[PDB]
Amino acid sequence: PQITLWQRPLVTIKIGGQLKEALLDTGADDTVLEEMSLPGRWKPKMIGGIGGFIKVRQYDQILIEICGHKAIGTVLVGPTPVNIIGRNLLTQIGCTLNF
Amino acid sequence: PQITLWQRPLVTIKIGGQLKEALLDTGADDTVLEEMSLPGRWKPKMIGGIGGFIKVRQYDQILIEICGHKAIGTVLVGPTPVNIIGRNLLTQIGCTLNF
Ligand SMILES: NC(=O)c1ccc(S(=O)(=O)N(Cc2ccc(C(F)(F)F)cc2)[C@H]2CNC[C@@H]2N(Cc2ccc(C(F)(F)F)cc2)S(=O)(=O)c2ccc(C(N)=O)cc2)cc1
Ligand SMILES: [Cl-]
Ligand SMILES: [Cl-]
Repeated sequence: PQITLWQRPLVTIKIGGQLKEALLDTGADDTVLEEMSLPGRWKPKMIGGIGGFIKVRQYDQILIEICGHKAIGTVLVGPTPVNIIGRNLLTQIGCTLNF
Repeated sequence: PQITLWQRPLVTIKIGGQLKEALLDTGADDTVLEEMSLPGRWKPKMIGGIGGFIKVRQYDQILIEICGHKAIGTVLVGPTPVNIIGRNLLTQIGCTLNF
């Protein structure tokens, strides 16, 4: 796809067999999803946002599909304003910025 | 240009006679810069995300040069940890997401 930015770049993802809406956010280093259940063990992670640093749960090697493109990578789970697909998975699906 | 997301998409901008480094951020609705002086009227606003909200000053119809591209729009000013170019100005330089 070519996605313009006149509206928020909201796309459908699939994780855990479920469809969700998520934002493609080139300013996010990481992928951060709203509270959900994921398999396996998690590790602690601190992330810095606009308002401060917060604790999230880090899950590694998770299957996730983004606009139909398959990815397997790290997913953080915590109190985020919206599901965010950040650069760790945008790089996997081959996303670039162009102007 | 075609900008990779292996690293943060950092570029040089010029605003108010100052050269600054800023993040091209598709998850930000509006542009947010670190504390600086700008001309004209402003109004307060709150913006938020992980970690909570911050108060910013909203200036409209500001000129910014981004990679040689001149773009006019709203700039929010406040205690952001990084200078952010948001969608409101990315559209003006014809920036898209591509995968
Ligand atoms: N309403 C607006 O005009 C607006 C709202 C929020 C922001 S933002 O400043 O929160 N922002 C830019 C930003 C902030 C901080 C960083 C830092 F990592 F360097 F600290 C980098 C970039 C947001 C857009 N890109 C990321 C950042 N966050 C996500 C976010 C917030 C609010 C919205 C919403 F839809 F509600 F408006 C969407 C997206 S963040 O701050 O929550 C964040 C999240 C994850 C990570 C990470 N490491 O993966 C980092 C930061 C900008 C404009
Ligand atoms: Cl990853
Ligand atoms: Cl366009």
